Amino acid sequence: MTYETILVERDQRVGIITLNRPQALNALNSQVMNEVTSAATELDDDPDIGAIIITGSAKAFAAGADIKEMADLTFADAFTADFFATWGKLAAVRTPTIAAVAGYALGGGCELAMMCDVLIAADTAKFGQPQIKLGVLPGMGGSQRLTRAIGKAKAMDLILTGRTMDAAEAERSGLVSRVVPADDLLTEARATATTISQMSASAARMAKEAVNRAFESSLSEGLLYERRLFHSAFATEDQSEGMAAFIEKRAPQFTH
Amino acid sequence: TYETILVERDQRVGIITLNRPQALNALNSQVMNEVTSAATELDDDPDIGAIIITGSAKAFAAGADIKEMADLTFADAFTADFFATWGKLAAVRTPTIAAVAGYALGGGCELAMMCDVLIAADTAKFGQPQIKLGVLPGMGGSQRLTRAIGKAKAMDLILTGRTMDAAEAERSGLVSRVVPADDLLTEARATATTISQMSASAARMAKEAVNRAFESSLSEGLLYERRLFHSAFATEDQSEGMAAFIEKRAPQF
Amino acid sequence: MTYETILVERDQRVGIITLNRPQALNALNSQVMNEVTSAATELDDDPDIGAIIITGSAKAFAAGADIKEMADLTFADAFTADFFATWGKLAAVRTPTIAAVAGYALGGGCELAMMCDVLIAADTAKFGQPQIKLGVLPGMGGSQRLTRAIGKAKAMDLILTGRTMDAAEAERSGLVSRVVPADDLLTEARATATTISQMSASAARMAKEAVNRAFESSLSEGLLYERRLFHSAFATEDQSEGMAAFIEKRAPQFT
Repeated sequence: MTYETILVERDQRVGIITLNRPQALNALNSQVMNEVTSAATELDDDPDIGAIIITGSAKAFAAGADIKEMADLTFADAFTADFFATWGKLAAVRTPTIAAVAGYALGGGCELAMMCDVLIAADTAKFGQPQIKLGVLPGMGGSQRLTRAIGKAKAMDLILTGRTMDAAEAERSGLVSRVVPADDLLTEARATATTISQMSASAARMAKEAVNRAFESSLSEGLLYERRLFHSAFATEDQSEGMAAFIEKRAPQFTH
Repeated sequence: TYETILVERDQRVGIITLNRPQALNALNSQVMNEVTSAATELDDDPDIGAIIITGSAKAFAAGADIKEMADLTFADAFTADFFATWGKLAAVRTPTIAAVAGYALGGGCELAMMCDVLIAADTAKFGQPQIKLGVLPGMGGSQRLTRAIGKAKAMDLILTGRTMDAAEAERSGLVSRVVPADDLLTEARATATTISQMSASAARMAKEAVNRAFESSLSEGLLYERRLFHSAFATEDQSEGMAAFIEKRAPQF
Repeated sequence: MTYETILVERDQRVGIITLNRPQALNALNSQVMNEVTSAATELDDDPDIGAIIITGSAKAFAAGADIKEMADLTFADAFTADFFATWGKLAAVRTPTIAAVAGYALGGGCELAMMCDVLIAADTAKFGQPQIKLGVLPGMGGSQRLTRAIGKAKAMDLILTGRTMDAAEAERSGLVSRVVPADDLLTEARATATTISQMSASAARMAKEAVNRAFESSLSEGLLYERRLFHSAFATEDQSEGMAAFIEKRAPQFT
């Protein structure tokens, strides 16, 4: 399809969604929400895609949101619209997703990055939750996902003060998978996406789903769910080919 | 008037300074009741938007009065629900800052973890040495420490009683920031001032949403936050904050 | 007893379980699972044991599993056996366990290490979750314990790419307790075990159980659990002696 705020690219088994509002420093709005989730969902249902990247510009992954949509928003309209709920569709994506974050990832932007499974950051990446300064708070999962990544003391710090966090701090805290030089961000993200998309598709979906369990229940239930999923893998051809390949000292030819 | 603490107000920030220097600010029952009383009074004061808790340069709080526990029987502890009063600190709705220098050991460390924001001096030494006394943490240590720095390190700290310096606390998830010892009180006031200057309802909601991350599934935490966020739009502070932003000025809440 | 795939030694109040499959880099398999859990269980019930070390060789804590064993498994075989469930027995051990990890700890090996309470890593340690490459996923708690230790973005990365993590990253990410020089792994692990085993046995077991609570319920419930366990500690002679010793400024003499 054609979109207005994003560009969508397919190369091999990798899909890439590039936020495209340069005049706004890739600020999120309701239209961006709708377009990204439509794109991501459409990519998720494509058998020829095994990984999805979401990225912005070198200057901004996403520097926040259009204040106009929130400025004269009333509680009635927010409640009626369930304002931001549509973002949940990105989390419902079963194929692995990778946020490639360069420069500014602030408010909504940082929240969008955290929605992704894998987070590769440029060395220029700046994260933060400055929503408090506008007299509000995170509304796209920030108080949940940030706190679960970096712990209470830092989560409370960023959310109550709005201070920024650079890439190196993001990396030692739990917020990002790894950090790479800014000129190599897109190349690294593609390489990570490539590797992931060459794994067995069900095994990757299963592995991602199992990790996601770790934030939804007791440890004891997470362990049970994982083990059962693990057992199910043995009904898949790819488990059989994967192990055979290992033993026979050769490359696995996955069928998906 | 208090015996074991000093309480001070300035603008919209309140400071509770632990005041038992002859005993390294070691916690006891009086300290528990006074700190929690002062914090609760500050929480109900609408002229207060942030609360600092700190000790001295040498020790935030080093352990506790052991004679208060030595001869306790199970029946005594159960009847008294020993340490339950500390729960009043976590119920404080206004943001709290632990400004930790020097020794934060046992209860001292647990008191620091109860606060929302933790600013440590470079001299801060954290530890859970309760095991050495033949008991364990009883003020949230096994729960808050583990959730901050992970199982491997919490197990290490709680079972060997080894201490952890400010740098390790910072890379592990225990403190928000580390600052030079001479700047601790200054920096915490700066952080407190900043928080106290935000919308009171907005910061209470933010804090409360963050606390949810430890009480339920992510699924439920996400829904709660989104509902809280929705409700913020029924506040006048929200209209002010966004209007102040457009006009590139400071909000007048 | 005597074992085929492991070695067991006892000194003072510390027990050591050494993985012993050098021909296969200590790769896990059903026998290792059964023997390791049997040994741990026996050490757990020995009153004269206060700490338990699990370790491998300097080249590998445990590099992967016998893929040969899982290769021809159908879903039915895995379902019937409840494949890997027996590992649960290790975490049911009440005495503190310490994983001393040198070299390779990949897949099941990394999962094994994470099951332990304390993890001492040699600077040569290499952690990974490469299960995905075989067209499966972590089956021994990897997706669960790794995620809880290092956070979502890093666990996703490891589990979805199979990349390795060195001891230094592991230490700053939350995965390990401490990193020491390779030549001193065993020495330092035994010092840590000696310290833990010299604590009150009951107090150590309680603190360990309290800590485990932090992954099984909400924070409010974990708080109440720990306070009540704390209350009951006052019914132990060790509480009474340990506090008396501290107050009397003398060394404690436990039971």
